[PDB]
Amino acid sequence: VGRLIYTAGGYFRQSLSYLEAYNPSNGSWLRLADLQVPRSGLAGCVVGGLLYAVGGRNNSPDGNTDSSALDCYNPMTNQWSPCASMSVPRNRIGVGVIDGHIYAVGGSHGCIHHSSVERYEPERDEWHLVAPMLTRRIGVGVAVLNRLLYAVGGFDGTNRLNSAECYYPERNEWRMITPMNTIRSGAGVCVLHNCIYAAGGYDGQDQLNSVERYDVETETWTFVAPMRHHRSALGITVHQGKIYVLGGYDGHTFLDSVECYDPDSDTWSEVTRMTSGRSGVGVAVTMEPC
Ligand SMILES: O=C(O)/C=C/c1ccc(O)c(O)c1
Ligand SMILES: [Ca+2]
Repeated sequence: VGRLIYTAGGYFRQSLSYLEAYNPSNGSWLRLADLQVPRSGLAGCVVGGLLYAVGGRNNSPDGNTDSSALDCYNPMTNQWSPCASMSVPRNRIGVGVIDGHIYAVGGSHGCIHHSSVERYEPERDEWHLVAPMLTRRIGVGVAVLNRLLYAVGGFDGTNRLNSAECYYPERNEWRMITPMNTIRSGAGVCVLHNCIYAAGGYDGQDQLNSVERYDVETETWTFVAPMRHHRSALGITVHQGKIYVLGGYDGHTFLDSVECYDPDSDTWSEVTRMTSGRSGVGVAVTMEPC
């Protein structure tokens, strides 16, 4: 569905269990049922009115467990319940939905930077591996447009990436696309109109406020207006033809700042701030609870 912006887990001193929902209609937040396990560098998505939290890591004071977890949140009940886990733990995961099916992309397992990719069947509650990406990517940005899944940037273990690639499901194939103008890991990646947006991230030197978009038709990346705050490991989603960026690290602060991009006016504005500063959250949109 679509009515609230849910932000699940994230990081500040350690991984966090928070689920809170923003209402752009009235500027209001709700605190909702905590994740059963705290998680940073996870991804959110939504299928048939249920919110999913996928992978990440528990950076606790008593150890650092990378997650293979798929946890399901029903806003009708305000409860989390476990779903089938993935083949492997994926911290700094990218996630995308094609026709009711969830794709989990790359991310890290301790030292290991994954190229692997796997697909969840909600009704059957089963995961199956698909074709690996051409490139190992963690902190990868992942978005779906026209039933094609795009994997943008991240970190291959040695180099941060400007590269990007496209999964064609009918062929179970990955092809390279035009690289970005800017090297980005931990970028906020989403879809709006006929473009894949890569917002912020890290180029190896500094946190970025630049936003560029890929036209799937023309195959070019153009910069748009930048965000006010430089950010990496930011949350990103789309509601009512607008990009929302939540949180991130600017090099000095875990930002509580929420920016909104208007593609009509090519401008960003501050629309609220989160109850607390935090990085590496999952974000997605569904019906309001209860
Ligand atoms: O207007 C903005 O928001 C973007 C521009 C910008 C902001 C900060 C910098 O350090 C910089 O080189 C460029
Ligand atoms: Ca490796």
